[PDB]
Amino acid sequence: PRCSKHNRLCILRVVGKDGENKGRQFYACPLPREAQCGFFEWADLSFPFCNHGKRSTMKTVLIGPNNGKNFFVCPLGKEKQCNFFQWA
Ligand SMILES: [Zn+2]
Ligand SMILES: [Zn+2]
Repeated sequence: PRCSKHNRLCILRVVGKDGENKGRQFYACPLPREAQCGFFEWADLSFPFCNHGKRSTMKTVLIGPNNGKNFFVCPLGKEKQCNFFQWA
């Protein structure tokens, strides 16, 4: 997706704050903090559900052929993560 003011591909940011949505990913304007439009669109509205019944979180590969691809995992923290995995 792209913001509306600028027709530019959004970045995927993570809500780094406190509340019932810390860690939830959202598409936002890709420009520097200045000139950045106020675009904001929750990214996980179409993500798969992990085995807990919760919206999965998207990760990227950080060297081989499948470098750069996206996948989905349980969003709860290694200690309590379920075993859900799915390629995007
Ligand atoms: Zn923008
Ligand atoms: Zn889970």
